[PDB]
Formats: sequence, C-alpha cells, structure tokens
Amino acid sequence: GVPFLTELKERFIRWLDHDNDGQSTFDEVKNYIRRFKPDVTDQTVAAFISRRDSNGNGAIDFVPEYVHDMAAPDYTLEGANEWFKLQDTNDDSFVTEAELVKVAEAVGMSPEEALDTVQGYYMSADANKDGKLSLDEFKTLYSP
Ligand SMILES: [Sr+2]
Ligand SMILES: [Sr+2]
Ligand SMILES: [Sr+2]
Ligand SMILES: [Sr+2]
Ligand SMILES: [Sr+2]
Ligand SMILES: [Sr+2]
Ligand SMILES: [Sr+2]
Ligand SMILES: [Sr+2]
Repeated sequence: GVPFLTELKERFIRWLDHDNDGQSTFDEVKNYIRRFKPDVTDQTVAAFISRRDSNGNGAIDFVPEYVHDMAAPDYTLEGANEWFKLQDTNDDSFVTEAELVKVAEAVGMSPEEALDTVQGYYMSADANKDGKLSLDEFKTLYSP
C-alpha cells in the first residue's frame, strides 16, 4: 500500500537523520545499525548506503532516495538478505530466536513484545524447528 509521507519523514528523523538536514551520512547510518548490531563493520554500513544512494553522494537523501524506496515497498531476496545479515549478530548465516529478540528489544520493543513477535510470527518460518532461521526460511516472512 501507499505510506503516509509525514510518517516516513518522522521515521527518517528518528532513525537516520536526527538533525533533519535531509541526509543520513555515514556516522548517522552507523549509529542507527549499532542500536541492534553494535559491532557492525564500516563496510556493512557503506553497502547499506550504496543500495539506496542513486545520486552517488555517499549519503541516503530523504528525497528522492528514502521516499522512492519506501513509497513502493516490494520484496527482493537481496533486500531481505540485507536485514537477515544485520540480524545475524555473529555472522554464522542463521538468525536465532535469541538474536531476533535482542534486535527487537534494541529497536524499542519491551521484553514480552519482543518474545511474542519472535516466538509467534518469526518462528512460524522455522520449518525444521531448530530454533533459528536460514535465509530461505526468513525470506518467507515477507509473504504471509
Ligand atoms: Sr537539534
Ligand atoms: Sr544528517
Ligand atoms: Sr557487520
Ligand atoms: Sr544519495
Ligand atoms: Sr547468528
Ligand atoms: Sr510458536
Ligand atoms: Sr530452521
Ligand atoms: Sr508466502
């Protein structure tokens, strides 16, 4: 569906551009990802910016880039993999229940809200019940 542009802006400010200058520069994207992957590498942060940076100015611009990306959200494996990798705190190519719960708490959920999100919705994709998601399990969460 179509997002509320005013909410997109409030989200962009609160997550990526605290100063509302219209750009999310390196240290801003890093402070964003560090909330939930505290030992995120500088190169991960750079690749996140590059997928969004259509004008090549090394920054995520609210306009046109954030609005373009968010106005028409769509599924791709590459896009799903980016969030998978950011939740894979130990980079072992699985997201465990505990990693997903810690990320949920880090982005502002209470302990019980985080547990109920992960143990309900996320683990519904755990086809072999081993307590963790592969990329192939995780990607199914985009098409309930
Ligand atoms: Sr200020
Ligand atoms: Sr900024
Ligand atoms: Sr990283
Ligand atoms: Sr840009
Ligand atoms: Sr992991
Ligand atoms: Sr369950
Ligand atoms: Sr599994
Ligand atoms: Sr589906």
